Amino acid sequence: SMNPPPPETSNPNKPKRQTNQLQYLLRVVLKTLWKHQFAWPFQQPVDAVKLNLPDYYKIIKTPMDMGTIKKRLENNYYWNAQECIQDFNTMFTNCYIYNKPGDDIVLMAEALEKLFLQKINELPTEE
Ligand SMILES: Cc1noc(C)c1-c1ccc(-c2nc3cnccn3c2NC(C)(C)C)cc1
Repeated sequence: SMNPPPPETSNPNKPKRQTNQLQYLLRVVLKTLWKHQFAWPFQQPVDAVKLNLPDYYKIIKTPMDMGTIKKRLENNYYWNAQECIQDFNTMFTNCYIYNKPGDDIVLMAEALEKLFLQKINELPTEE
C-alpha cells in the first residue's frame, strides 16, 4: 500500500539540450492537452493508494503522467523529441493496459490521445 517514487524530472548525469521540437512539445502539445477538461487525472502520477488500486504498480512497471512530462520539458530534462513522445505513448498505453475498454478513464484518455495525435502530426522539422 505504498506508491513508488515518481519518475525523475531532472538528473545531473543525463545530457540535455533545447530543440525547436521540444519547444513545440511544451508550448503547443503539452499546453493544449493540459487545459483539456479531461486532463486532470493525468496531471500527476497515479495515486494507487488513494484510488485503492493495490495491483496498479504490480501491472504497470513504467508509470508516466503529464505532470512528469510537463516538468521534464520545463526542467530541460530531454535530449530529443523522441524521448518525450515515448513518455506520452507510455502514459496512454499504461492507461489502456490497466483499465477496461468501457471505463470513463479510458474514454478520457482516448479524447486526449486524439488531440495529442493531431498536434504531434504537425511537429516541426528540426531546425
Ligand atoms: C490516469 C489513469 N491511469 O490508470 C488509472 C487507474 C488512472 C486514473 C483513474 C482514475 C482517476 C481518478 N481520480 C479521482 C479522484 N477523485 C475522484 C475520482 N477520481 C478518479 N476517477 C475518475 C473520475 C477519473 C473516473 C485518476 C487516475
